[PDB]
Amino acid sequence: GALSKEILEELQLNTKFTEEELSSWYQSFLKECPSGRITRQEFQTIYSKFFPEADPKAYAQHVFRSFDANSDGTLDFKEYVIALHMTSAGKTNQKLEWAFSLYDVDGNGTISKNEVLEIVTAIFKMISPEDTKHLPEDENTPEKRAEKIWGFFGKKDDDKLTEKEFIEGTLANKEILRLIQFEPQKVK
Ligand SMILES: [Ca+2]
Repeated sequence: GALSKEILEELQLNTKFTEEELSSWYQSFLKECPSGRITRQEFQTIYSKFFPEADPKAYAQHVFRSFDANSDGTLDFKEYVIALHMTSAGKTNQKLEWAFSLYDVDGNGTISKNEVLEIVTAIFKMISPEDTKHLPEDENTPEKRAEKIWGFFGKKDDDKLTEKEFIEGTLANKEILRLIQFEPQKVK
């Protein structure tokens, strides 16, 4: 097929390849995935291959789920391309609403204390133990990282974090941005 003028428009406001190039990638994608769909197991394998120093299965599953809040089924080429952009390219502040969808594990519209710990833990496993030693003491375990996040938002244990407030805080408080950071290369 051809990449629809519509998906190209979709992709080019959310990422950066070009129209023709995304078609080129698409034609190759179709050769390898004839149905134009990729399963969660297939998507996980991409992360397994390219993060040999890490244990990225949980992270990849959460990233996959951010495009349905469902684990079964598939992604299409558009979601697959956007997923790779989110994890690996561009600047974080252009990604804040997607970050919210990542952290809202159950997709119920708000973020809970446990959901922060789940995603923080998954991201934490993307970092080698070599790199883990260079992290500051008060931010070197998933529990410390996740509790610092929850405290930066002024939250009690049973509170619910809205998208409005998540965007505000990730924009304003650069310590929050550092702690919620989901691109493995940027978790320094
Ligand atoms: Ca939730």
